[PDB]
Amino acid sequence: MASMERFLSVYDEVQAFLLDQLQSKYEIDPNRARYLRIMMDTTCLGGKYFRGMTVVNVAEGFLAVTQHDEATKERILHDACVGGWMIEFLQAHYLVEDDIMDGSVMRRGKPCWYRFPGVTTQCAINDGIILKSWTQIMAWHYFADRPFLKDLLCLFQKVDYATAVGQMYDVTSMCDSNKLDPEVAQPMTTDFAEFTPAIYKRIVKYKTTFYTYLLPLVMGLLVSEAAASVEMNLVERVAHLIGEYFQVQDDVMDCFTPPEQLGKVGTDIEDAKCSWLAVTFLGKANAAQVAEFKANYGEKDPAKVAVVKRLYSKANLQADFAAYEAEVVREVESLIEQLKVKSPTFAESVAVVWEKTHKR
Amino acid sequence: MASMERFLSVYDEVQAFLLDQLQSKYEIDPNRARYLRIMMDTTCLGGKYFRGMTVVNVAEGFLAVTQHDEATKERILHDACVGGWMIEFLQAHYLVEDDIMDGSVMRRGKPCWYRFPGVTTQCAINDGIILKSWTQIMAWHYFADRPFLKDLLCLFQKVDYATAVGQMYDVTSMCDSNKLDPEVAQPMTTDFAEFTPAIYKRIVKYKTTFYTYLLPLVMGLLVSEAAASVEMNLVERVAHLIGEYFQVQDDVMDCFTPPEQLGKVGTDIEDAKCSWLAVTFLGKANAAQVAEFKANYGEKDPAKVAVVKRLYSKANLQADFAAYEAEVVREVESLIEQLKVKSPTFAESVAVVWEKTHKR
Ligand SMILES: Cn1c(=O)c2c(ncn2C)n(C)c1=O
Ligand SMILES: Cn1c(=O)c2c(ncn2C)n(C)c1=O
Repeated sequence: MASMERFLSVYDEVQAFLLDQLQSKYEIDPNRARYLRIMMDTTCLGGKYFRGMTVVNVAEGFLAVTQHDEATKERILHDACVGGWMIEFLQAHYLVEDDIMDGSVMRRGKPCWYRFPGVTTQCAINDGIILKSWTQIMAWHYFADRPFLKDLLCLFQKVDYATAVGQMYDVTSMCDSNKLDPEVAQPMTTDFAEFTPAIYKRIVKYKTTFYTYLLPLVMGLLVSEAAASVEMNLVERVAHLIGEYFQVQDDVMDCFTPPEQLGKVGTDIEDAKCSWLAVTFLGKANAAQVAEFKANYGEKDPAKVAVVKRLYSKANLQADFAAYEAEVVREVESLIEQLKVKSPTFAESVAVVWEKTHKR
Repeated sequence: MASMERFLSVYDEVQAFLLDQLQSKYEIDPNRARYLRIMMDTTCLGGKYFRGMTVVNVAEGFLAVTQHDEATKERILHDACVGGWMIEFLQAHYLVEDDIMDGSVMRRGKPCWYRFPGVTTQCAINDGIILKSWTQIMAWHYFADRPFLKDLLCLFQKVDYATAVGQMYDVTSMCDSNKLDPEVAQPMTTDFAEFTPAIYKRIVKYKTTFYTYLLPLVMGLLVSEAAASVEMNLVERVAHLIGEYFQVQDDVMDCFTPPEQLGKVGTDIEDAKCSWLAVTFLGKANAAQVAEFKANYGEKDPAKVAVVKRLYSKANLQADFAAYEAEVVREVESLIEQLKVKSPTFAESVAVVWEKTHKR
C-alpha cells in the first residue's frame, strides 16, 4: 500500500485493540468507551503525521536494500506504523496538556480539547495522561517479542523526559533565573538578559527536537534493526539542527501568519515568550529600539502587540532569517554527507526529512 | 538500620542522582535545579510512606528466611527502597494532577502545589508529569542490570494505566453514563441509579487499589525474586479487598473528620461524589429520605451539605460500616490463610499490611 494508507489502517487497528482491552480487562462501559474513542480521534488525528510517517519512511528505506521474507517486510512495516503512532500519541499528550497550561483557545481551527463542553479541565488533564499511557500499552503489546523492545522503551522514556524539561524551560523563559522560587509569584524579566541565542537554542533543543526529529529517526532505525549501521552522534547532531529550524519557522509563523492559515491566534508576544524573533531583534537593535521593545513586550494590550510587530518589520528580520536558513542548509548538507560514510540509505532518508521541513 | 532510616536515606541519594543528572546531561541551571528540588520535597515528602515502606517490609520478610551474602542483602534492601520511592513519586504525580483537576485547596495542612505563588497551574501540570518521568529514570538507572527490570516496568505501566482509568471513573461517577458526550456539558444525575455497590467497587478498584496495595506487594516480590513463590491470583484478590477498605475509610473521613485532623476540608458531598456513604445511604433509605438526599446532594450551599450529613447520621451508617468491616476482616483472614499454602513468609507480610490498614 501507499505508506500513508498503511499508517492510517494501523491507527484503526490500534484503536480497536485499546478500546477492546478496556472492555475486556478494565470493566469499561460502552459510553465511556465512546468518550475515549472520540478523545483519541480528536487529539491524535487531523495533522500531517510528519513524525509518525518519518518512522515508516526510514523503515521503507532499509527494506529496499535488505533481504527479507515477505512476511518479515510486513512485520517491519507494521512495527514502524505502531512506533509512529506511539510518537503521534505522545505529541497528542503534550498538546492536550500544553493547551491547558498555556490557556490556549484553538488548535488546528478547532477548540482545544479541554474547551469542549463535555470535557473540561477536570477530564482533559487525565485524558492527556491516558494518551501517554496508551503509548506504553501499544509498545508492550505489539513489541512484546521484539529484540528492540528494551532499547525502544529506554529511548522513548529519555525523549519524554527531555521534552518535559523543555516545557519547563519554555514556560519560565521570561523570568529571571535568579528569581525563580515556588514561594514567590514570578515577575517578567525587565532586562531580557536571558533572551540570547544560546538560551533560545537550549529551550528549543529540549522542548521540541527530541520528540519531533530524534525519536522518529531512531525509532525507524530500531524497528529496522539498523542502529549499529549509523553513527549515533551524527543522528543526534542532525536531529537537533533540523529540529531547531523547524521551531524557528513556527516562531515566525506565530507572529506573522494569518490566523486562518495558522489554525489559531498566535500570542507569543503577549505571553512574553523567548521567540526567535525576540532574540534576533535584541541581537541587532539600537538602544532606542531596545527601550521600545521593553515598554511593549509581554502585554495583552493589542496596541502594544502591534508596536512589537512593527519593530520586527522595521528591523528587517527577514534578512536574519534568510541568513539563518542558509547556514542551516550548509550544516545539514554537511551532516548528511557524513552520514553517507556508514549508511547511504539512512542519509537519503534524512535528506527527505530535511526537504519536507525546509519547503513546508 | 531501621527500615525507615534506610528508606529516607535512599530518598536523599535518589534526589541527588536526579538533580546531578539534570546538571550534567540536561543543561539545567542551579535556580531551576533548586525549584525542582523544592518541588520534589514538597510533593513527595511529609506522608507516612505506607506504600513505599510496604515494598521494604515485604523484602525484609524474605531476607529473614533466604540465604544471601551480606552484599546481596544490602542490594535487595536498596532495590526495595528505590522501588518504594518509585511508588511514592507515582502517588505524588497523581496528587499534584488530581488537586488541579478537582480544584483542591489544601493537602496535609499545606496549600496544594499548584497554589504556591511561584508555581501556578501552568508549571504544576508539568511538574506532575516530571514526577512520573522520574519514576522511570530511577528504574532504568538503579535496575539496569536486574533480572526483574522487565517485569517491574511492565507491572508499573499496567498499574499506572489502571489508576488513570480509575480517575476517569471517579470524576464521571455523578453523571449518567448514557449522557457522557464530549460535545455536551455534563449534568449531574437526578436518579442516582449508578450509585450502587458494584459501581462503587469498580471505581475504587481502579482509582486506588492497584497503586496503593497491588503495586507495593508485587514490587516487594519482584525485588526479592520471589513472585514464583506466591499465587498471584490471591495477591490480587487480597490487594483489591484491603484497598477497597482503605478507600471506604477515606470516604467516611472526608465527611466526618475535622479539617484540623483531616488536613483539608472535605467536599465529597458538594462534588456529588459516589462515596461509600452515599451508596450505603441509598441502600437503606426510605422514599422520603431518598427524596431529601436528591434535593440536597451535590450543591455547594452549606445548609444543603448539612442536610446530607444529618441524613447520614440519622441513618446510622456507623452500623453499616461496622458490618462492612466485620466482613472484610473475615475475607482478609481467609485470603491470608490461603497465602500460607505457598508462602507463609509473604502471608505474614500481608497480615502486617492489613493490621496497619485496619488500625489506622
Ligand atoms: C511580515 N513578516 C514576515 O512575513 C516574516 C518576517 N520574518 C520572516 N517572515 C516570513 N518578518 C520580520 C515580517 O515582518
Ligand atoms: C459522626 N459519624 C461518624 O463519625 C461516622 C459515621 N460513620 C462512620 N463514622 C466513623 N457516621 C455516619 C457519623 O455520623
